[PDB]
Amino acid sequence: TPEEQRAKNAKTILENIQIYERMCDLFGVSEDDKLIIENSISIERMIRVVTDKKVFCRLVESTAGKCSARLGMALKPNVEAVLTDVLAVLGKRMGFTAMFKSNLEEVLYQRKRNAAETFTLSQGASLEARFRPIMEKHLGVGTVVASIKNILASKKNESWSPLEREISFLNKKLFPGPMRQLCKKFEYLNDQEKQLALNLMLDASLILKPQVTHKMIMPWSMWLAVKKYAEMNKGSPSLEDLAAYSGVRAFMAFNTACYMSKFTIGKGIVGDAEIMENGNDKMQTLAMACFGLAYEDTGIVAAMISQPMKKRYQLRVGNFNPPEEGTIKGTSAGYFHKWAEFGNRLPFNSFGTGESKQISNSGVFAVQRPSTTNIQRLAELMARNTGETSDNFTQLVQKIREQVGTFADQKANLREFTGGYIYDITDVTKSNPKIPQLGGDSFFFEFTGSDVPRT
Amino acid sequence: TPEEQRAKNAKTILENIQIYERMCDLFGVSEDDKLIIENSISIERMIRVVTDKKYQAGKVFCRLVESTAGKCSARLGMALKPNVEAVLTDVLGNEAVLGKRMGFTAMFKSNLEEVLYQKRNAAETFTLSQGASLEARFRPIMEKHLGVGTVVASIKNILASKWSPLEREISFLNKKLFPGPMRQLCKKFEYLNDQEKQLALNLMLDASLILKPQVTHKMIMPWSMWLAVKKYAEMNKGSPSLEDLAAYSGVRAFMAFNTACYMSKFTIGKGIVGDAEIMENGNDKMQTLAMACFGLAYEDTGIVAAMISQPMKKRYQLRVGNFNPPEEGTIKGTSAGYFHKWAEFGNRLPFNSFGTGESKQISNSGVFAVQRPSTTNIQRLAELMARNTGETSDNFTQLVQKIREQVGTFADQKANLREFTGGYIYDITDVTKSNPKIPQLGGDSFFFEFTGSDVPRT
Amino acid sequence: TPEEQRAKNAKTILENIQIYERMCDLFGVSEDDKLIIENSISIERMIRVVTDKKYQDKKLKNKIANAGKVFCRLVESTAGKCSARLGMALKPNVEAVLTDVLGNELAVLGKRMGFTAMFKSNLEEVLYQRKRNAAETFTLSQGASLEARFRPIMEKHLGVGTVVASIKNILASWSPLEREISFLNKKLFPGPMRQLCKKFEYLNDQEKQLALNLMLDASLILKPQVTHKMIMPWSMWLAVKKYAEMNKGSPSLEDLAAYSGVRAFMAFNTACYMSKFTIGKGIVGDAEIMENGNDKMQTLAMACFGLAYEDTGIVAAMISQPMKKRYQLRVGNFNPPEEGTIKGTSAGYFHKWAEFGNRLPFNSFSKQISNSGVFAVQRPSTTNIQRLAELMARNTGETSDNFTQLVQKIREQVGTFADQKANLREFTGGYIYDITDVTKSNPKIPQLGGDSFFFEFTGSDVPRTGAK
Amino acid sequence: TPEEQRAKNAKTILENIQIYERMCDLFGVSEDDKLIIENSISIERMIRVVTDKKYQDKGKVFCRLVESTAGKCSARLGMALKPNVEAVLTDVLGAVLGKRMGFTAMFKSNLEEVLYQKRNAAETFTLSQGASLEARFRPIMEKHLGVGTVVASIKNILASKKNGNYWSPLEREISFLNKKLFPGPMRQLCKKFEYLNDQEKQLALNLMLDASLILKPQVTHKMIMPWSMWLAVKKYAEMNKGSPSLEDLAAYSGVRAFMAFNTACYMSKFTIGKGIVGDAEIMENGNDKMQTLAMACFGLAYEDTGIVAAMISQPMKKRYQLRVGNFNPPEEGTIKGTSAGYFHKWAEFGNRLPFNSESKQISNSGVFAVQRPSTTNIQRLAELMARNTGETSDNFTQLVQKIREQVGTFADQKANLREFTGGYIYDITDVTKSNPKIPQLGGDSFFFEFTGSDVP
Ligand SMILES: [Cl-]
Repeated sequence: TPEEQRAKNAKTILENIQIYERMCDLFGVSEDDKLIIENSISIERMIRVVTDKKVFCRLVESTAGKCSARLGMALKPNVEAVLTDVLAVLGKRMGFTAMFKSNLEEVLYQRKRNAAETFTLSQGASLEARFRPIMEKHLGVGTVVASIKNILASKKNESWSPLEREISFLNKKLFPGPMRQLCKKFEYLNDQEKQLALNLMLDASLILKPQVTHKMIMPWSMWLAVKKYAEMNKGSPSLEDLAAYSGVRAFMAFNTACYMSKFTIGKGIVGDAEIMENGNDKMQTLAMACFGLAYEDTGIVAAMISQPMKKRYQLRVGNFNPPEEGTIKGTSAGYFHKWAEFGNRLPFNSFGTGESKQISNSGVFAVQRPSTTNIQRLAELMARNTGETSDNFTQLVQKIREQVGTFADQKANLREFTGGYIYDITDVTKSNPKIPQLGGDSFFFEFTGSDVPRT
Repeated sequence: TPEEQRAKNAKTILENIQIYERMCDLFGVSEDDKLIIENSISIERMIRVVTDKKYQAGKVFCRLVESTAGKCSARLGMALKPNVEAVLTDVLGNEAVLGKRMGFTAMFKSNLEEVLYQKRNAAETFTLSQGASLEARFRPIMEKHLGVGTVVASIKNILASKWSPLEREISFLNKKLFPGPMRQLCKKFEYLNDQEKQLALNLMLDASLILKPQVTHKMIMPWSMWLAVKKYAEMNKGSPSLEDLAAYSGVRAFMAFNTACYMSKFTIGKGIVGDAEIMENGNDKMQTLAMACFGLAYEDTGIVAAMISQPMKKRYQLRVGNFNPPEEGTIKGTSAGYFHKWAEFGNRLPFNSFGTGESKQISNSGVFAVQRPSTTNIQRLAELMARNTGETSDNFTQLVQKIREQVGTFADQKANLREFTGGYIYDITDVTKSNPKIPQLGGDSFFFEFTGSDVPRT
Repeated sequence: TPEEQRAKNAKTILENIQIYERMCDLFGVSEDDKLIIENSISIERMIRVVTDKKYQDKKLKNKIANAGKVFCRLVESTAGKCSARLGMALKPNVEAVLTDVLGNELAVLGKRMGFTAMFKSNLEEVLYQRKRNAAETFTLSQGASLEARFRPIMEKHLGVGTVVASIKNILASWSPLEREISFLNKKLFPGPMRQLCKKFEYLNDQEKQLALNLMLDASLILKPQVTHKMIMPWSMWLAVKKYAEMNKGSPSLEDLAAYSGVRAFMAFNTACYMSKFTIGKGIVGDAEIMENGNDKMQTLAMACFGLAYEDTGIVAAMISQPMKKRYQLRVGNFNPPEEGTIKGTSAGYFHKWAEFGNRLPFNSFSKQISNSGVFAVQRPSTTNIQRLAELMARNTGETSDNFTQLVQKIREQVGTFADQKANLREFTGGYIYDITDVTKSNPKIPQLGGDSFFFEFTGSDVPRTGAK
Repeated sequence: TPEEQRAKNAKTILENIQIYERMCDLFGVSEDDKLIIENSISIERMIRVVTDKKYQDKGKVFCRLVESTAGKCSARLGMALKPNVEAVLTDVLGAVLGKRMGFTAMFKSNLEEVLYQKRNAAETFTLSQGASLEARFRPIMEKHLGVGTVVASIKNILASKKNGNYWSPLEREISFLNKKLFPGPMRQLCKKFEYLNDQEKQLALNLMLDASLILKPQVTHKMIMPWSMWLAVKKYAEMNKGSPSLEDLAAYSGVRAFMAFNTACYMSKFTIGKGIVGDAEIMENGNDKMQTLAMACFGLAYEDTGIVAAMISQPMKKRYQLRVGNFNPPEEGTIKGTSAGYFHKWAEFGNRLPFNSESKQISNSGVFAVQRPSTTNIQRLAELMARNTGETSDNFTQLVQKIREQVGTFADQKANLREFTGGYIYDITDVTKSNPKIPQLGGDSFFFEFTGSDVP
């Protein structure tokens, strides 16, 4: 039952709000300043540092109508004591905080062992090693490949080894076909053959899209803002009503959090330390971080938000650390006027209504007609159905190139997430599907003439 | 001679009408209720069950529709097994002939089941599974009507279960498949190992979804509808005779179907396939009937839409039941004149040209040094090279690759690929084919697409 | 020198006119009936039969006087009507006429009879589509009707299919095979097909058959180079001579003594002032339908220029009558009818002309195909993909490639040009010109489009043809 | 440091001007006539001939020069004894000489490329930058050489081994070719060149040469002018001191090079005579010769003509519409001044791989289940896989096949192919590059196209 899962989420969310508020108290954050997102980022960072098997924390304080950085200090036992009073499961909840931090850094910075152009496949790249197994489904192909490369580099200087676990993770994500067969021989390949297999599977995934799990992960501060709004506005949805990490209720949760949430505007953006931050640009950065939208088609995002969509280097945004001096600004409520489901399966597969199994016609009448076969679906079928087992490493490499080629040759007609639509935020029943008008540059990290000087 | 073949057909049709009427009497069906299609479906099935060696307690039971007024109800008819067999002997005599006539009833039933419902083949190959419902005993007789997926399923069953059955099915598959390495692989199929065999079948099956095979199509309607054709011809002097309409192809078949619908009947009840609480719609059942008789489930919906007298609906927009006798319902007449346009059957390779208006010229040889685009027909050239450049020293791995490349070559031309070039639709009154027409195609052509206008819980 | 070459052509044409007129006299053809094209076809055919010593030696072996009797079916005109007659002459008399005009040597006769055979082959191509080769390769069978003795002499005029057929006959039945392979190699589009020709003798019979059919199929897009000339019946050249003599103001015979270029079109138009053909009952296909003069005129025009396999849009833009597809034409076999009417040819049939494309069509009719960037300025790629592919066809051959590898590379070459089909252009730089524009000052491009196949079945076809 | 490097360039330019003026004096060229470009071409040629040890080892130096008598001009033979010329250069100069003469040879090669279009196929000639250079100058000017030129050098070496007529030279040339070629299997094939057999070597060279016509190689470009034009820069700068200095304009690339060319054109001179390459009876045109001069100094023969036309102040003409001679001193003719301000727009040189740049994002990773077309950039994906997915176990046949497919992939995408992404032309005053402009392209971009407006 959906309500069963929301009740479970509300329990976890209420625990996180309790931890956040009590930790803020322990570090001397006023009740009003608990709603500043910078403080949530810093508090969550401190918990992750302390709980990794006498504590200072950089924080924002509101003063004289402005904001200023202060260094909060607590006894390490008191931090642990607050956690004990409220509370594997801790790993998951902190795994999520790390994932939001990774998704924020993906928007802010493009950032080793993988080619620069594969960076849009590096979801979860900021996660520390301890959180990677827990958040495995959220990690991109590039992130797992980098971990595999790290293991291999560590070797050159148990029934389930870390490398074997990582390979199993990659196999599940990869587009079906010869890439999955190549994973099965990874242990039998030499070091150079391993490097080639990894870079080939990574390059091919830039068109043969992998399956990656997406959730709406926002800072604890914003969940606190949902709770306070729910208590203050009686006709409003409850926290359990909004205790969803996907679907329309997640968008309602984010928009509701934006009524009371706060962030800081200061001197210094990423790139130039002398340029002033802009409120709307920081709002867009916050929205993109909470939904992991850095690598998403900007046209899709632009069709759903209440402000003009901007490319990365047109945004005057800082690092979300507490500024030494600045102004506090409220988040914008109603930022998302349209919503959509997450695509957590292979993008070339169907999602929703457009999921019939008919991909061809068999003619009956001798009537001239065009061929109607869905070439994309046929190519996917043959990837799953016509695999040769006697293929060696060289042969698998070749069919991976050929698999990339057949979809590249079809690029103009390739469709991802067929049957998926955007819906108005009021349209919770999904009764009126809409299709965004896409076109033009869809890359968030494109350089433009409207970019910020020095950035 | 065309008339000789209609005369041959009329004799067979009249024998089937006799069998049907005598079986109905033996099972207590009123004369009016003989024209209910559900009763034809159930009687024909019972004949197949009785002649099936495994199951058909000395009495034979058959569920049937009975009309009380403009109302209908299901009843269980009963006859003795020897009496049912005696009727067949009386009409046909016993010494073959029965197999083919039951094969055709089985083919209609399969085509109806294909419309209503979409083991070893991948789900996406289901549009190549014409005749999939046929019991094993009827497949060799109806071989040309079977799709590539159905033959492959038979081959897979043979291989897993145990002038030869395998050679028969392989020979059948070779005739149907698009020319080229797939036929070469069929010829070497016996020399492959089990793993190679399974890959070859699935590869040839996937490729046929674009490299269309050749399948024979006929207009196969229930005996009751043929009875309706006879009754209308007898009742109306201006109507064509049964022998005039005794055709399974061509315009006369469409006229036979349209004429049968003057007097044929079906039932409207509560409960459709998918939702047991929704009421059936008469027009939706009519479309289902029309599609079943012509085997149109897997056909381009745009083609079908241009020939029928009602707006074309996708599968799950249809409020249609299983065509079994409902416990309670109303009787509805079939719609006469349902096909306002007709076409010939495409029983040959779709990528080949069809009928009048084709030719063997596929290129120009330039004479004058005048700038011109290339005019070569790439589709026809690819098919020519498929038939002309076959290598016998190619092993399994080489043939598999050439199959992928052949799929790739046609996938590259999709935008320019045409099937049944030179084939047109004609008005039902244009029996001479004097006014060829091209249907207005566009949009999704898949009968089984899910839509937003679908029936709740469907 | 153009004038020098026209002088040589005039001498040869005048020799052919003498032979024709003397054979006509020897076979009792009236002066008016010498201008009937049917009589020219039959007389030239009779010379080819008389000059075939294998066939004549066969008759000699298999009495002698009958072998010495030569019969020729001919047209006789009385007023405006015509009838068939059988002319007879003794073989020594026929040979003596050839010896008197052409001398004792009689390689001299081979080329001239090769050309007459080529016109006849080109007429049969228009009338009939054609089975050693697949039916769809018939548009590559230029010169298919030529007897074996004429094929080496007319080699450059032969299509890839015709040479392939000759090779297939040899296999089923310097060196004859090596000569034919060398002919094919020169005609074929450059690349792996030419490499395969060089290995043909080391292939077995099964590989030989596959290679031939593969090279033949690929040529339907990888167009071979074939030599084209304007070849007319001797009677039509006679008509040029008589018109030139009667009308001094008109261009001279040497002025019109060209087998290509605008002067060839002028020669054809000049021949049409006085040339004649027959209209009778019976067309190819139906023996009860009457021939139509305009349809037969189109057939004659197509035969003289070998246009059966040409893009009909090109041809339609150059002729003075609506262009008709094959099976819309009411035309007979050009043999003498038992009864019929005499019809004049139509003057001015060609109002536009063009040069012959005798080289690889994918070549142009400059050598820069790419740019090397100097300034860091955003630009589209400007490389000519068609010319690039052709260059790689000529330059990137692997020698050690075996039969199987070459077969694959031929398929890939077909595929590569098939992928470019929308942008492929043949005879780039070639244009049509008005018959008066002899300087080529006003180039024009035909508005092409629609079906370009002369042998298309249409709904407007003649009963029992395309509607059969 | 940019300004440090500009001062060093001024030192090199000033040394070259000295040599030119001293040789001019020794050969009797008047100061007015020192600015005639034909005299600079001839003096530089004579220096290369004098210093070439390969000719010497196999005693009077004669030089054909232009002499002006007011507006009119005439050819004259300057005369010096070889020891006299040899002594002057040793006195003037006292390794460095080779590079300066390599640059003079490069200008002459780029002039001949414009004027005139045997081991490489004719259609590969647009890959033959630096083809005229003598063997001694090719290693020094390696970065300036085209793929066809290096391949031709390799073919010559191989042919001398086969005939038996004669870092090894071949290894050096292969290393040169490797740095220029488009990344991927072509570079892999270069590294195995010594391990290929003779037939494979020939196939590899022609394949890499043909493929480079679409997979463009990397070639270094600099603005190389005759010494006379640098002398004209010095004279104008000193006489009009309010104008930029020589050291300010001592640049071989960037906007300063274009200004140096424009500044040199105030006082530079060339000859107009009767007789062009082609027909000896047709008169030379100043603007046609001016275009040839501009193209030579920037090596633009093989450049997109639309690109060039958008930057110059005169209508762009194709090669065979130009009435231009061989730039040797004519027997009789007229003197014409060069046109100042010929380039009203400028651009940076593309000395890197043209298909390289632009951000590094070439794909999207979907988040929302929303129907969308694939957005992946096929061109850049292919470039990435060329650089990332290289197999060392690939044999010759496999590398050849991947080269054909690499050519095929870019051919299939030609309509979307972009070269020099991010490069724009700028106004001659826009030294800040503040206002980018895009050339209005379309139509034939080939300088050597045959046209109906061509010269008999
Ligand atoms: Cl001429």
